[PDB]
Amino acid sequence: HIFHADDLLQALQQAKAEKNFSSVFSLDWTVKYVTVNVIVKGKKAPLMFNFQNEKHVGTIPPSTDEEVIRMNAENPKFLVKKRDRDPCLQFNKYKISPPLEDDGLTVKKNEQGEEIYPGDEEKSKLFQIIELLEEAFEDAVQKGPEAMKTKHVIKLIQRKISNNADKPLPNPIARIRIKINPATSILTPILLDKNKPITLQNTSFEELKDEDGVKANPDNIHKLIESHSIHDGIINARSICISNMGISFPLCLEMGVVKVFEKNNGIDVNSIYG
Repeated sequence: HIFHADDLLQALQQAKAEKNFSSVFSLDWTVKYVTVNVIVKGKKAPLMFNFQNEKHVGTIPPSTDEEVIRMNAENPKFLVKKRDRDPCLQFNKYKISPPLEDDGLTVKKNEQGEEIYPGDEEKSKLFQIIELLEEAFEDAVQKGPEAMKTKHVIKLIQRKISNNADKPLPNPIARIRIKINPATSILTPILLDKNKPITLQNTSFEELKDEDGVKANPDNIHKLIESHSIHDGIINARSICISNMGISFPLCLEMGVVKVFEKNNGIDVNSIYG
């Protein structure tokens, strides 16, 4: 079963207001995996949900040194290095950045000293879900068995720079992992092209493919998922991870439909000029 994002968000908002998270979030109590179940519109099932209209902001680094040279040769301010982990999708709290100063981290203020932030129409709904899943995971872990409660919990959402360091981000970040099978070197999720609707034996989309016609793979992916693309898909959050360093709540893309960024789209004043 796949929960619809809207229903899931509406059900974690109501549990949050009723101070009762275990009404919809429940864990089925080296490395070890434990199942995440959720109850939505009266249905209990392990946690898989969909998402729509989410703006990826970030640069997936490439896998070959040749591609590192090329990308850096035409973007000297924002250098990349060869990719040494699975790619991530990055979805911020706001779909547009709030007015920032020249140092790039301090948010401009207004007439009464109030920091400015975009209207709520610019709030990411997927981010709002991941915020409340983090609270549920948090609530769950300190309410469970004895051996786990005293262990280190790893956060879902980045709120400040790690290691200019440590200062708080004006637009925090949630990440969706795109897994590469390390034995086989095959990209795990199915990837489709929003711009290529197709006809169903029964209304689908063609597989996603690069300039030379090849399906998305680890050598492709940095070219096929660029910054400011719009994404729809399905997320697997079926289980938590327990080890040494603590407890994790990983989120992995299982299917995605991808729409590349285009300028002069939509009826607005930016399309009237240029």
